Amino acid sequence: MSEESQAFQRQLTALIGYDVTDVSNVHDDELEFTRRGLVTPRMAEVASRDPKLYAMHPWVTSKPLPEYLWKKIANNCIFIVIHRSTTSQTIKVSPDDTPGAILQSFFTKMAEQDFVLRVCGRDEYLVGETPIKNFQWVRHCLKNGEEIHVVLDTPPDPALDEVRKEECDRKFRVKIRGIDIPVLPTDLTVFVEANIQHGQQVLCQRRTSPKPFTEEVLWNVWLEFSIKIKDLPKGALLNLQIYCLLYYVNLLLIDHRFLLRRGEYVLHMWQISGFNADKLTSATNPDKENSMSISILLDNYCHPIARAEMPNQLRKQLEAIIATDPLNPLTAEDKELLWHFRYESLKHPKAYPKLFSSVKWGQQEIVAKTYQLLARREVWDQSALDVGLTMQLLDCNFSDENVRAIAVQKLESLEDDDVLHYLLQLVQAVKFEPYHDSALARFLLKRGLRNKRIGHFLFWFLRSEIAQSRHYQQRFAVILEAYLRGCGTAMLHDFTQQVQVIEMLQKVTLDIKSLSAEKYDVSSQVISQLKQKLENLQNSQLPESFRVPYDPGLKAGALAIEKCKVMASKKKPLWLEFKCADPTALSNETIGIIFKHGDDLRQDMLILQILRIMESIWETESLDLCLLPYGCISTGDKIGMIEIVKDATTIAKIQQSTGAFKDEVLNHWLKEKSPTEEKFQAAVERFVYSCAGYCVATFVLGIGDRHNDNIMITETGNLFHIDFGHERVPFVLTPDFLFVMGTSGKKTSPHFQKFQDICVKAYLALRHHTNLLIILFSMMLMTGMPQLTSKEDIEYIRDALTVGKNEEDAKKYFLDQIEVCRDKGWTVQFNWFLHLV
Ligand SMILES: CN(C(=O)c1cc2c(s1)-c1ccccc1OC2)c1ccccc1Cl
Repeated sequence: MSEESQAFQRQLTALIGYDVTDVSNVHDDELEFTRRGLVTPRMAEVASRDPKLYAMHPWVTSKPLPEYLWKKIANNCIFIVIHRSTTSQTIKVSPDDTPGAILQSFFTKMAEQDFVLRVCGRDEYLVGETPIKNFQWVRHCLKNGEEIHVVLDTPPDPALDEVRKEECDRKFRVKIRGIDIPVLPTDLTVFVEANIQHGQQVLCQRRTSPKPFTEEVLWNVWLEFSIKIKDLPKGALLNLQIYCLLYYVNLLLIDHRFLLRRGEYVLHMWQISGFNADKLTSATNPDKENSMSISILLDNYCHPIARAEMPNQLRKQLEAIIATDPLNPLTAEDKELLWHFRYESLKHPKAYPKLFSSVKWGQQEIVAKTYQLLARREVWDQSALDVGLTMQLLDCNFSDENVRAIAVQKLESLEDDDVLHYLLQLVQAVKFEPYHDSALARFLLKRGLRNKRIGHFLFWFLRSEIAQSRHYQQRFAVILEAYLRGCGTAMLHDFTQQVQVIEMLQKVTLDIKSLSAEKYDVSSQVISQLKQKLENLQNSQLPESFRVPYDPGLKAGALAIEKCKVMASKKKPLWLEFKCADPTALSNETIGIIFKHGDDLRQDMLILQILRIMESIWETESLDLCLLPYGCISTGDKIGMIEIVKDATTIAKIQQSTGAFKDEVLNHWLKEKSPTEEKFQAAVERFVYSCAGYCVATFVLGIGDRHNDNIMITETGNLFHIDFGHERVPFVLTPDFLFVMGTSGKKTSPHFQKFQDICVKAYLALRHHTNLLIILFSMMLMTGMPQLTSKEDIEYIRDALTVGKNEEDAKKYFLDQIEVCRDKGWTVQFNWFLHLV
């Protein structure tokens, strides 16, 4: 291995945030096996991709243009302004015209074809055989009444993407020798609980006798289970837990080579913090100095893995079972029906999760029958892709490789635009995989390597978890390395630049962070001190430019140091502004970015992403709620970036121009921020729509009860919530908001009626996607929050979506929710100030 390759691994290590060649916290080679296993998948995808399309990464969709967007196009013509260079002309185009076609109706229309259209000031390209109405940037401009400005330039050199060349029928038993902890900080008793699990299902449980809890407790006792070795399903975990529940650790009973685990193990455990994905991890606690450890012995030898049509009425019970929601509990009777009528079940794709949860994973013969069932998968293969259904099969309830692989099989047909909508959830679902190398992990690798925008985001989503998840950083580091090794030198160089910038901002944040206090900073001393620290960086080691992490198409240049500062909040985040490093930009507007240290931004990324998914759902129903999910990216441990939405203030700040509350303050602000009455009327309309979206969206997620200071509005009428990092009211619809809609005091009016109608329409559009939302919500709680109870926490969403009711009871239910808010007025808002004292 050339000394060159070592310098390179060192580079990857710094991009990753973890050293994948570190073998301090392993007890086998699953991780190395996986690094070698992912070489093939990576190389195959690198060799399959088109160098040109990969270089320009056009962002496209197959979805039809929504009704509400055709409205802005009734002349069947679209005007593209080509600016190359210092000259320019506006060209009318047809929604079906291809970029190369409008280049034909150009070149000849004026009068060398080695050119391409690029969005001004962005690294965004309009290329490939696709109708222009099918480009996201084109739709983004229409939704915002913006003009489409493009520049004619030379295609990027694919050379810049060069990839560096690479080079027994016995019963199961386990002996628990003992446990050891360095320091015990009332003497309690302690015992060990051993479980055999599969898909969060205890097939067998054994306990040791209780013993005095001392720094070292020994048993030397065999725990014999009823399950036979031959019966162990692949992917089963031996879950070991210490009760006084204090600590846990897991060990895959069958390894990545299909071999039964054997030998001595000394496992360092995870301590419970006073149900979640972290509990299923096969990784051990990296902290060997201060953790509990448990020693065991496994002696097990083997090398395993070597015309009844339904009566009319049972069929009704079956269909009833199938229609229930993902959270409905399956009775023993239900499972027996699903299983007995296996072949009937296999004809309803929606039954797949319920049915596979009816399998006795602890019986070799049954698992075998299950694979037989899966063999004739015709119905499933021809079913229309149902994301909600595919995801149910990737959660904690399914440990079977084959069952999860057919889920992944359906994802294979998603277009890039959809992978982007679900990427973050798919990356989180890698946590439910029992092995490091898996079909889902390979799918993320492959889609990332096929596309620059997916790879860019895939990078940050993996780095965010690697930096702050001890339970999964090892598996995610291997996935990230595999991707880094095939994205190409150009991307590699881009990531390096982003990492240096954020690494420098930590240092600045941290040095600044020492001079400070809680609730009020001031310190004209520290701000003068900030500008100096930035000035020092500005010359270098801070790169000329870098891609904005949450808006990769944007290149930030030099800092506009005079506009930078430290924000006045509990945490002392930086408010940075940069010049755009693209001269072709269509403006002089700086790029604002809030960089913050001290908080885990992953809950906010997660929330924002679900908001983006709710928007896409509404799009499929021809609705636009005008939500505003601003960029947010967790970039490292307790640190990350946030987009500064331009021309925006806090709804509280507006009121503060304390504690009393006036209804017209908001309308006055908006009327005053409007250049014309026309713009003011548009702002009023836009507020109504955005207000409705946040009311529906926020209620469903059960994050509707917010303080005025966590809600903002743009001068253009766009309302939007912020800071999602973790009497009552379902959501916020205060008197001032009502006033803008022309109502007050249990009144009504055309905009207000328009509000209720949109809300209702928005609400029921989400109910047609009830299962998708439920599975995203529960996956979110398991993989993003603390130890959340499945039974009660996850059930909230079921009640909110009012599962079990028809449309009429639904409309009524939401309308009442709007009424509760009305009755409450300013009550709730006003009450928070006192909680502080
Ligand atoms: C958590 N947190 C946020 O989530 C923000 C989200 C946005 C912010 S702060 C913001 C501020 C000013 C102008 C535009 C903005 O866009 C959206 C936050 C709150 C207060 C101070 C700093 C931050 Cl990063």
